[PDB]
Amino acid sequence: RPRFSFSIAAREGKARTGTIEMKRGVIRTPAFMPVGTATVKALKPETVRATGADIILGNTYHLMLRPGAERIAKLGGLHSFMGWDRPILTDSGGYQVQSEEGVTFMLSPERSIEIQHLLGSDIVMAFDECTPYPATPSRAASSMERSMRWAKRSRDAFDSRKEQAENAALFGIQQGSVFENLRQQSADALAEIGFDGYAVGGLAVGEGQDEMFRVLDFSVPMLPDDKPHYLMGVGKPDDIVGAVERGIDMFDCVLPTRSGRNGQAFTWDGPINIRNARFSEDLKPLDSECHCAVCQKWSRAYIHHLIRAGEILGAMLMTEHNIAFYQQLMQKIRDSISEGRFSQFAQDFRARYF
Amino acid sequence: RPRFSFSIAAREGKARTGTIEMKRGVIRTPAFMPVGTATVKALKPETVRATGADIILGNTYHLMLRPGAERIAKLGGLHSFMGWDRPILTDSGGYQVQSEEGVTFMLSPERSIEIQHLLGSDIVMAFDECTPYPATPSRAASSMERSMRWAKRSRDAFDSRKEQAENAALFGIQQGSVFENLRQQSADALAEIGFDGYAVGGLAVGEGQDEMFRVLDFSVPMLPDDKPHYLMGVGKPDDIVGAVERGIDMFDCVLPTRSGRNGQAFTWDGPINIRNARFSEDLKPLDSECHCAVCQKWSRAYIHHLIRAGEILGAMLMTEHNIAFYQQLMQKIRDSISEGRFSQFAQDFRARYF
Ligand SMILES: O=c1[nH]cnc2c(CCNCC3CCCCC3)c3[nH]c(NCc4cccs4)nc3cc12
Ligand SMILES: O=c1[nH]cnc2c(CCNCC3CCCCC3)c3[nH]c(NCc4cccs4)nc3cc12
Ligand SMILES: [Zn+2]
Ligand SMILES: [Zn+2]
Repeated sequence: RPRFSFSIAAREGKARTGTIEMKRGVIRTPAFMPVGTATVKALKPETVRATGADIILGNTYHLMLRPGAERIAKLGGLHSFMGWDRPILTDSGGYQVQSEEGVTFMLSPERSIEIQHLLGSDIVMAFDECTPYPATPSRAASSMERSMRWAKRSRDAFDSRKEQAENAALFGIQQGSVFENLRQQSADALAEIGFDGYAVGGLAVGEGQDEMFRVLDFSVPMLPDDKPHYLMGVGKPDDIVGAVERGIDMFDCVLPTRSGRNGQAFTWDGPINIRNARFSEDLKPLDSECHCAVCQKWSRAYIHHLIRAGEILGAMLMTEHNIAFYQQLMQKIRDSISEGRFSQFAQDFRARYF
Repeated sequence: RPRFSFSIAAREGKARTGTIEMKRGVIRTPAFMPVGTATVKALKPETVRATGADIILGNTYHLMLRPGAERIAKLGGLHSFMGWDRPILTDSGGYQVQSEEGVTFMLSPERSIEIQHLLGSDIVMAFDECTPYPATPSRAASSMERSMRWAKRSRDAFDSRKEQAENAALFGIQQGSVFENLRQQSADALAEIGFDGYAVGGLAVGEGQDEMFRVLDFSVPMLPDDKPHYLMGVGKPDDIVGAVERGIDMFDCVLPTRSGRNGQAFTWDGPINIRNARFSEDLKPLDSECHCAVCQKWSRAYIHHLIRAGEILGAMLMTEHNIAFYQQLMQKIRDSISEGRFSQFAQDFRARYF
């Protein structure tokens, strides 16, 4: 397999479906990347794979604090440490964490790229600043411009490390808040540097779905068509569907994991909160169509009891179902685009989910 | 399969190995019964089975509080609820929880037997009082005598319920603290009532291993030889080995589960506390010989990090290993008795473990 190859197999409107080939595996797009600490909280890596995940997001910020990037490198890298042998996309650390050098809390672009190398990342994110929302045109500009300088520094750091350059991929991140002109400048700067993939940053930060979609409408076409498009931090099932309708290929969110241990279960009829008394004697599975192991074997009533009781097994089961649900959503999206019926799928999905 | 059949296949001294056949499965003896809430905290039932468990102990006291025995019955019984289709031994509720009728906190022998029926227990424990330690001869006597009256009430309650009598088994529990004469009176009273199996109660309550063993030395021979002998609440690996040397066939303890999530891992070289700094870069498995999935796939260093970080996956992995370790200990015990080399196994085990 190559270091990195993105191929688009089918299209519908702005939506695309295809594959990213990398040395550690193939990634089906549009892709949902479960987020970890633990490939995913409360799941073994084999269970994460069983749900259909092709790639996971590695939480750099946590790992760089403990056990430490250098320690993980000494122990053989994050894949070996965790027991996940497929691709890992690492975050830069820069959302969870100010000067032109970087952020003191020193995390600079060079140190971020180095930490991602030490973990053994397959897809490395450039170090940026997620501009707060709302932002004035001035602040958004200043922020975006710094991020583009940091993007160039990221590129050079990555390229100056042979083993990283030969075996990993590097994504750049577009900024510019909600302003079309800044989004364009950013896209232009990133394409001049050149990356393997392009993220849309600076969204899912308080603006709401209507505004997020409006910005996606003009921002995604600015990115190179022939490279994957990653929407950072998104999101709820309806947000994913709409983003795919606007040309996004990749997603990450802590929602399924977070919400799960919370008691929220995703279903094709919308989310349910399994702690509700209404479920205490409900023998149906979390969702009537879901193919996951949890829906094959346990009832709402059981999981209701476990979550109310604060049982670890409740978190395990809720998380496995919710990650499986997201994977099934991505599979339905891929299949519908492949078959030229994604517009209809989006309409049917929303009709029932809401 | 029969309702209940205990067969002894081999002996060595007072140690025995054999099988209990029941409608839901076969139980290899000497047996370790993992304890639940969740067949075992942090494990799916398939994982519990994978470790080698033939039977689990169902925590009646917790379940009778929530979700409630009647609710579990309405939902199809504990096996269906939990997803464990093999035998379950239910506790009476009476240790975790005073008049001749029962205990108010009303839990009486009749209500205990009824709750165990409602859960769908395979092996039902008579309702007793675990006499506190130390106890004066008077108090121990009075306590034991009440327990024997409660044993008779338990027997009658069980027998008056056709479906329970035909499909489950009933164990009586010997009391009498550390006094040989009271232990004998108790054994005599239980054998007159007649049970399918006999537990040694009133130990592992502060007396220490030397005294526990001294009491076992005279108490177990008082019980019918042809029925299984259950030592309640025991225990640490060395306690299990010594108890088997004294004729015990069955054990339960929360130690492997409890200790595990605590950071204590059992090994053939003794227990280790995986949170110790000494393990932070140790790439060996928890134990060098253990056949469990955890020791096949993850390092000490990884599990060290997970437990220090408070990760659920740390509890999952520690628990699976520790329950597997106990099952491997019971298998080694069974095999060594079957081969007439259990005395040597006990000596070799202790030499290395200590
Ligand atoms: O411009 C951005 N640059 C870089 N990272 C961003 C992130 C982090 C994405 N996942 C982080 C994971 C790394 C591993 C640990 C867990 C997070 C974002 N997350 C969101 N929305 C999240 C939210 C959605 C709804 C409320 S907040 N917008 C984001 C924008 C950016
Ligand atoms: O005479 C007894 N009658 C009935 N139950 C007893 C129990 C409970 C055994 N497992 C309970 C499980 C039921 C499901 C929930 C979890 C417990 C005992 N546990 C101990 N030692 C425990 C201890 C060992 C070391 C310190 S305390 N001695 C016991 C003596 C008796
Ligand atoms: Zn499911
Ligand atoms: Zn092990």
